[PDB]
Amino acid sequence: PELRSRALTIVVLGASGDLAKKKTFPALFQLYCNGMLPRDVNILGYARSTMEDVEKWKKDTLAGFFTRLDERGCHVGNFLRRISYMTGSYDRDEDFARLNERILRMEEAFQGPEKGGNRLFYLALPPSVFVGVCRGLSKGAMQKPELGWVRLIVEKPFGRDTETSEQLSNQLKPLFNERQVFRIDHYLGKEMVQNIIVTRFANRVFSALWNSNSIACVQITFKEKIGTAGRGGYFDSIGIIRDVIQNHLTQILSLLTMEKPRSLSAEDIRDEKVQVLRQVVPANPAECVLGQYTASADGSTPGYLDDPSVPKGSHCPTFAVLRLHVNNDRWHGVPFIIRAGKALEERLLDIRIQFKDEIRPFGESTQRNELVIRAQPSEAMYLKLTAKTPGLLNDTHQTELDLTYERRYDVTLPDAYESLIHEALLGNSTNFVRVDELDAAWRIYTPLLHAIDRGEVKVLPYAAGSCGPEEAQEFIRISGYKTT
Amino acid sequence: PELRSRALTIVVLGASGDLAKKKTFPALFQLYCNGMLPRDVNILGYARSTMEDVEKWKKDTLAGFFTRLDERGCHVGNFLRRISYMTGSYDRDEDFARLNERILRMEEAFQGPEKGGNRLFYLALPPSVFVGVCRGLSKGAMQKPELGWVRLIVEKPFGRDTETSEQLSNQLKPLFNERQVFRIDHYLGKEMVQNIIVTRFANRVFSALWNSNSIACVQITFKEKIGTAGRGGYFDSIGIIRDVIQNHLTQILSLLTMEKPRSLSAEDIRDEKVQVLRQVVPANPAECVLGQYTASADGSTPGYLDDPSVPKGSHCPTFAVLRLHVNNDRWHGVPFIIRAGKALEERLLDIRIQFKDEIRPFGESTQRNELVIRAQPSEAMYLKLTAKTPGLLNDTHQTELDLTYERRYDVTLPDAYESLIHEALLGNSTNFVRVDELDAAWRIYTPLLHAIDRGEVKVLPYAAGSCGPEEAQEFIRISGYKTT
Amino acid sequence: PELRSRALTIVVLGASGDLAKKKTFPALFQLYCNGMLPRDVNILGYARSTMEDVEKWKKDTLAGFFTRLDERGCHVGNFLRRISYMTGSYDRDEDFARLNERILRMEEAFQGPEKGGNRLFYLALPPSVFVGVCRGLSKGAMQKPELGWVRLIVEKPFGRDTETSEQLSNQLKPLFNERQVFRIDHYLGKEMVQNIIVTRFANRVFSALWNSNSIACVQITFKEKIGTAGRGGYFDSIGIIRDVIQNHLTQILSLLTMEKPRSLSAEDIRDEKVQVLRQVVPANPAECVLGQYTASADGSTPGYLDDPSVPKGSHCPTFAVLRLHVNNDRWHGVPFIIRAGKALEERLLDIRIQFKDEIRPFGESTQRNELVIRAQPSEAMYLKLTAKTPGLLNDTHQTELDLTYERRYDVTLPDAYESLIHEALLGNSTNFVRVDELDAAWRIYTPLLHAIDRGEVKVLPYAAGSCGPEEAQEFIRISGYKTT
Amino acid sequence: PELRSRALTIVVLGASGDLAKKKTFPALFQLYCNGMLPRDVNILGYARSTMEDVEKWKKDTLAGFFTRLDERGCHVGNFLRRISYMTGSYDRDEDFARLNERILRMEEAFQGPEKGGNRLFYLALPPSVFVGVCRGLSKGAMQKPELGWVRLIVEKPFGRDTETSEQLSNQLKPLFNERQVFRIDHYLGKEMVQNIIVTRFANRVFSALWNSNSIACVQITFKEKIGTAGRGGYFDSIGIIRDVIQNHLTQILSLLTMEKPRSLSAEDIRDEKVQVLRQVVPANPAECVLGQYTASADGSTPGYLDDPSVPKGSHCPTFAVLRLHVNNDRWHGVPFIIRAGKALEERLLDIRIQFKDEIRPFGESTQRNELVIRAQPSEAMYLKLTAKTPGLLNDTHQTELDLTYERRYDVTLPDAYESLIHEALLGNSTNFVRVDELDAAWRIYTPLLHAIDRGEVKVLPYAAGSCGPEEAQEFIRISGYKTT
Ligand SMILES: NC(=O)C1=CN([C@@H]2O[C@H](COP(=O)(O)OP(=O)(O)OC[C@H]3O[C@@H](n4cnc5c(N)ncnc54)[C@H](OP(=O)(O)O)[C@@H]3O)[C@@H](O)[C@H]2O)C=CC1
Ligand SMILES: NC(=O)C1=CN([C@@H]2O[C@H](COP(=O)(O)OP(=O)(O)OC[C@H]3O[C@@H](n4cnc5c(N)ncnc54)[C@H](OP(=O)(O)O)[C@@H]3O)[C@@H](O)[C@H]2O)C=CC1
Ligand SMILES: O=P(O)(O)OC[C@H]1O[C@@H](O)[C@H](O)[C@@H](O)[C@@H]1O
Repeated sequence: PELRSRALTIVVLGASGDLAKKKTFPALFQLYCNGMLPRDVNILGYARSTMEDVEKWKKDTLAGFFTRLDERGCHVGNFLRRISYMTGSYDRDEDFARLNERILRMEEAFQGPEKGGNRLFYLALPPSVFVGVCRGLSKGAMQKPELGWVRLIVEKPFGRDTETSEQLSNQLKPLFNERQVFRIDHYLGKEMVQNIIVTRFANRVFSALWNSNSIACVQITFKEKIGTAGRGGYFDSIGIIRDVIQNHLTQILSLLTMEKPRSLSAEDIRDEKVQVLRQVVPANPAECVLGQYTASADGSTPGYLDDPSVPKGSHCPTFAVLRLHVNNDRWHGVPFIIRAGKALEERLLDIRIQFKDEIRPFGESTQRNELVIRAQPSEAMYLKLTAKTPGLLNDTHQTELDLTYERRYDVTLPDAYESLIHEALLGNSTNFVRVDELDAAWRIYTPLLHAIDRGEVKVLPYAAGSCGPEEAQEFIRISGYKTT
Repeated sequence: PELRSRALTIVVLGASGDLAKKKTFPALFQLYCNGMLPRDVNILGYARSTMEDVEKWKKDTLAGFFTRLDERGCHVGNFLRRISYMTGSYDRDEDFARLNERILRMEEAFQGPEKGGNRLFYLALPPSVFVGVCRGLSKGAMQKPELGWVRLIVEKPFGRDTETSEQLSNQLKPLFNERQVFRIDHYLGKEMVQNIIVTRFANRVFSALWNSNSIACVQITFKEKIGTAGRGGYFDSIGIIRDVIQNHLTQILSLLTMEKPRSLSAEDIRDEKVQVLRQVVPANPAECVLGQYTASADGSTPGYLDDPSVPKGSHCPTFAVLRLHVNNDRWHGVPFIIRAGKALEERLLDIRIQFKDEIRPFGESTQRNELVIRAQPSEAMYLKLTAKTPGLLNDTHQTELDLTYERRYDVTLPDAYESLIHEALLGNSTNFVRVDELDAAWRIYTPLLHAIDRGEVKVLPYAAGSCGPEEAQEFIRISGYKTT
Repeated sequence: PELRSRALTIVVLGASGDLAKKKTFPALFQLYCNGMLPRDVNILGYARSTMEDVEKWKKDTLAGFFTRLDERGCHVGNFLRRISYMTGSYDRDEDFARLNERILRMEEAFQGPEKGGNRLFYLALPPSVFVGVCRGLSKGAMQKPELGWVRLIVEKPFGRDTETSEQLSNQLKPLFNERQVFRIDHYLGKEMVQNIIVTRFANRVFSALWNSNSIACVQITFKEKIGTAGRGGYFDSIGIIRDVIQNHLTQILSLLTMEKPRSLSAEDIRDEKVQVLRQVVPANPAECVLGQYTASADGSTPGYLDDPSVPKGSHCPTFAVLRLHVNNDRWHGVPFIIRAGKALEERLLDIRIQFKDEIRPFGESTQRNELVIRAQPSEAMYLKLTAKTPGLLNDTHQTELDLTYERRYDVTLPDAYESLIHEALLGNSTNFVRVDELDAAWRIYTPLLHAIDRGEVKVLPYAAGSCGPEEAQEFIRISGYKTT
Repeated sequence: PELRSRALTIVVLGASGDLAKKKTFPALFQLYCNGMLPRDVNILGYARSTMEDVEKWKKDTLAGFFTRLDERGCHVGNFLRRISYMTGSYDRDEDFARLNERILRMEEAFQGPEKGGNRLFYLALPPSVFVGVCRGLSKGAMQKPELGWVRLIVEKPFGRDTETSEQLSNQLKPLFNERQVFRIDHYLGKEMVQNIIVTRFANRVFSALWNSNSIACVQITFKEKIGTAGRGGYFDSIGIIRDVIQNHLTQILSLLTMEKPRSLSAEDIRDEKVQVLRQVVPANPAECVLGQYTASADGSTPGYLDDPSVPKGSHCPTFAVLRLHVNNDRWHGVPFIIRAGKALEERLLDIRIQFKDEIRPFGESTQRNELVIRAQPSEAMYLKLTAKTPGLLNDTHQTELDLTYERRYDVTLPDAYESLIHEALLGNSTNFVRVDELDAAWRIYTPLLHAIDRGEVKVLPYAAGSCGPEEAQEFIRISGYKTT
């Protein structure tokens, strides 16, 4: 587009970090290979670490995390030629002046028709340095609006409750416009999450069914086999609710429950997401079951409390089932089950829309229909229903109408961060967390979170690799999800 | 269960015929192999032809049409041991007395506890001899009710209009109870047709959608590659409407449109089928397109009028598209497109429930959802809907949630006549055409049929192997089915 | 019609009784005056009492209960000329032979073209003599079918539970066809009860709303100021459930809950009433509140237990609130509140269809819509809804769209028995309790009734003239009816 | 509440005019009497006319148009004491400086706690002087924001098509904020129009019915007995579409069709009105019938073309029926009939929501339900439905559930301008035409209007006092409104 006619500089701050090498640079590599970045793009790493050999770091460390190298015919050296590194602090104005000048040098070397350059700052940094970096960038590394735009990609956590998150947003207010800020929730870059809006509002079949008349229960599920060992106890102060429920699953919740937007423009969609989240009744201790994993039966995985970085009397939940209510006319009386756990029997992210029983004329010879959207693994959408048992026997059984992407489509689906970085470069804010959207999410869970920190909510043990605490399943059953 | 405790005699009248060897005996073979008939069942062929060698006829002719011989270790000789043949006329009382005595011999040889025997008479005969055979059987070959039941399986045609069919039913009235008569419409034995009732009324998902609020158009389609050559001009006096639309597709129509029945008992289901058929507005010349096939482009297939058994100025349609209206609150304003043709590009039987457009917010970037039930070939049910194009491109495309039986299920689906004969033996009348059900069907088409015979409806040519006359597609389009 | 061309004899058995003079003869008088009976009709009273002066009894006693004498110009003497009286027993065949002969004499005196005569037997008798009278009539007072019809009007009670009622029906089976029996439930002759079917199924507005998607709760209410004093303790063995709930309010229940009938013919309507009643979950002790009235506060009305004809430890309920569930897809989750009491603050029969809350955007500034059908007093139908407060204040209030019959229509509505007798003469069984309809009703309440007789259900006191026991209101509230 | 704590000055520009004396001052009088204005309010008339005696003008002319004088004991002299008059031009800055100073004098004389004063400018002036007056006020008669607000009440016409109206809005843009501008459409002050939003969204009964599943046709009707004589030909350049359809009836249209708003705040409501108007398909010549009134049959009223101020070959329509389509999922396929005419048989403003037929089981013995909202005369809301004919006859008839305000409520409903002026003083913009709302309305009708001016749409004659041209009724019938 017009992205090609003007210089483009992508600055990865914290380029020496975990996210940078595992997600950011690999996503940028894929975007380069698909012709989604300009050939003459400049990617500038920025961090406090001194690089003795930049070429070696790029070839050995960075390139080690690139995927799909062999299948498609894209040269790695050409992409690495676009990457520079630079050393500097995250607080001193002298270093942000140096950063600006390095960008200027790259912008002047741009050979295209138009002058100046567009600047994308990716903040792959810890929350402790966030505000200082935003102040330095705002003060001394902004392009003037006439010569190009500035966009900020920022990562979670965004505070740890309503109050802390609001303070953080207020510090950003005078530094950047909300247009310029792109808050990542990387689940919004996943294929099947991106398809929710199309599934709901492009299809009469689902439009007509998507309310309390037909829907009995909605379940949103997150499972991982991995534990929280080797983090350095970073998880202990966060917990499973702050880590995935407050952001990833609430984002999914909002997409599943919002009204039809006025258009497909970014703000019309985000307006509806905020609108519905403000109608969610805040979670409370009585309508949740918490869990903290213990050592596995086979002995391989040690317990949460055996991690040397966690205090011995920690309430930190690694597992949680919540029952939420959305108080409006579309959703009244429909229980929303949100569950998320680490150290479980499988890796899973799925959405289950369980419809009401058709009581007659089949009674107990049928069961509830269910729309299942599985985002990972093996992404698929399928509709569970009752049919006649094939053949001469005249009986019933449950079956599916299936769409499994790896069988139907001959394409490799990109990592979430490829979609999102691309959309940030296009200037589309649809799949990024707006300031008021973030506030609405924290208000749902903050009362519960504060209760948990005071030690008022019981946390149940479960062996790593198990399905979680037994009373989680009983809680789900009485909540209205008929498991079958 | 009680079928085993009393003798069972299945008499195939017209056993020397086309239907007998191709459908009847092969179906009985499959039922024997699946343990669905008693091991000591007696199958008695009856016709005017003299059999010089019964064993050879059975081994060479009959066994030639048996399928799945290698798949199971079911012995063919054991089944053929149960078959006898007998010569006799279709009108003389002396021969029906002989038939009775032959049955009596078989019944006496039954070794089980109870006395007498149940008798199933399969009338695989032309319509010319039908009433005479019914009179002979009624008069001189009935079991007394105390010693067993008598059931009559009878084949179409059942008259050629409302009047002729009513006369025929009135002749049967004093001979047999309606409970004893099992009128075949063999499409009701096909897997996907049997599944219609379960699909509609066991599933909230389809229950909620099954009315004029969500449905824009319903299309029922019958196609065959075969022509009507070599029949001896039997088709000329019948036509495509009488041959498949009045029976097969109207049966499907009734299942797709009926209200939810009071229970799953046979008469509760048949009541609903009759109820809805009486609400169908009779077809008329203005809302139909007729066709008669001509010679194929490649030259292999000759035209309908080249068959030496058809008169030269025949109006007989080999192709027809009808638009019907069902006048009730569920279906008001929903056009029903019934189409059926021979000498077309493919063999097909499918049902398409085309839903309304979701107008916003996708507009022309989505299209109508469609539930497709394909009964043959390669039986399947799938739901066409719009989804995001997989990958980085953020676009839409039409896809499916699919259930293809040959991929999902590892079972060979039976021929229609296996299911039906089995259900006749069980005494379940659900999938058999009731006397009033038949009358309701004739009333829909009779006014049109009489108009066609008077030469008042234009019949358009189309080359064999083509898709039919061009104005059939235009008629379908303006009728409200959006083809895409 | 053809009612005029053949003799008509209406025999009122138990003509000396309470029902006869208060309801039967007065209804017949009104029918005569409106030209609904033939001028030459014969009305024959039959009972054991000897009449010293028949003319005086007619002029003084019977005519005393006739209404609307002055407003319309109908002569009383002309009607009384059509009435005869006759003495006889209810068991002796000699007396039913005499009855037959008296009818024959009246039939021969008919001067019209056709011979014979139609006979309507009204059994205004106690249950103790019922079967004996039916046997005598069947044996010795039937018209032959060729010379006219015979119809039996019979009154409740029809047994006192499922078993007793079934025995009674089995005794009637060989005596009369179900076509000939017309079981009275006189609430089906009331204007607003007759209008239920039209209200529901002639109007799209109510058709679309009449299910669990829009309806939150349905309440059916019966109140009387009168007590049960002076009955001679007849009520004590019956109770409020048997007296009005099992029949009157269950009839109303069936009309409010049935599916749309296949046509407006009598059996199509009655089929639907039976169908839905068989889907009602039987009442149980936990979901009811019983009451028995005590002396009024002002002292005028004595308590139920002060009636000298009731035993001192009677459990007999004069008040009852029931919560019923109809288990089907139209009604799942919708509580049905049936309440009925004597010795209450007012006389009332009304039906309240309370719809769900529209939650947004008015919240607590609106309240549940409610359709109210009031059958008595001052029969009316009105729809309670929220509107803007009239004038400059921009607020909300609850108001009504009203149809009060005495204001809108300038007509006097007939007593229930005028409609019903007229419909019995026309041969329309729509508003008469069918044998299977009756059985379905008893099955709903019998388990509860037997529990009450064993003394297992608590009966609460309430002062006559009060609104009933306090915990009845609390039971109603938690059941889901929001009173406002 | 805070309106009392600061000075209030209401300036009526064009106070010598028709609107001022007939609507503006009388409305202000009513607001004074109901305690809705502060007792120490200042009302300042402003116009070019010189007033020889201000007290006489107030007492004789102005007070002549006040109503409800006797009904309350509200003193007229007290209100007139609050009115001043002042002479000045509409273009000279010297006069707007004088105006400012006169306001300042009144503000200083305010005795309450706070300083400054709020200023409401009512522009009761012709469109020719509009922009000049807005410029003068903006330049030299604004209160500074710290000392009070400024609000502008402005009257139609707002241009004569999309282009002219857009230019006008662009001239206002730099002079006033959209928050300060209150564009009058006085139909939004009428009781029954104000109640539309409450009727639709506070009631489950109407919420559930308000879409194409239940609604067959919506008709909005405007009729007047008065003609356009004596106006000086002012109407000729405007026509009925610009005069009432583009504004009054389109406002009603938007309220009847909008989605449920996110809240009851002004901008949430106005957003929905704009949203739906942008989905209305523009009117076109084929889907309209135009009329121009001729002399009445009785001779009293002369024709439109006999008015000496109209050119002889005028196409100006005094009557118009339009069929509009709203292209979204709520309204697809539902025809909207807008009709408006002068010189007709009656004065009427009503809204008719005609529902679909309930086809079974009553067929032609029922008819379409209809919700009727009548704003004038004799304001009422009623629901037309089918019921059993009262009494012994068992037939059907159409009746109503009625709410007639003059019978139900003992209150005199205010003129439209009382509500609106009051809401402007409160700062509630809900019932005022927003800039984008206005643009959306012009886009609906502009293509049609330009066609009419070019002389491409036929204009039919009709006698004054008649019901309009005959082919208007035929157009309505084929459009889908069943008149009965
Ligand atoms: N073939 C098929 O797949 C279908 C068949 N049907 C129906 O099933 C029935 C049987 O069909 P099909 O088997 O094709 O019929 P056929 O023409 O093969 O006749 C069946 C048998 O009946 C006897 N028969 C034939 N013509 C006469 C006659 N004029 N008078 C007396 N007997 C005669 C013959 O036996 P014999 O001379 O030895 O007595 C013959 O073997 C028919 O009613 C047909 O309409 C319906 C749909 C499809
Ligand atoms: N009358 C009604 O009910 C309705 C009115 N309206 C709108 O309200 C506004 C006022 O209407 P209305 O009161 O009938 O208007 P008028 O024609 O009565 O004019 C209003 C006042 O403005 C001044 N004026 C009139 N003509 C001119 C001119 N050519 N140049 C400068 N000043 C002039 C006069 O005062 P002076 O000469 O003393 O300065 C006059 O008293 C208009 O915009 C109209 O479209 C809309 C719908 C209905
Ligand atoms: O679709 P199927 O089961 O092969 O049956 C098709 C045949 O069905 C028969 O009933 C018709 O008479 C034939 O004309 C038709 O070809």
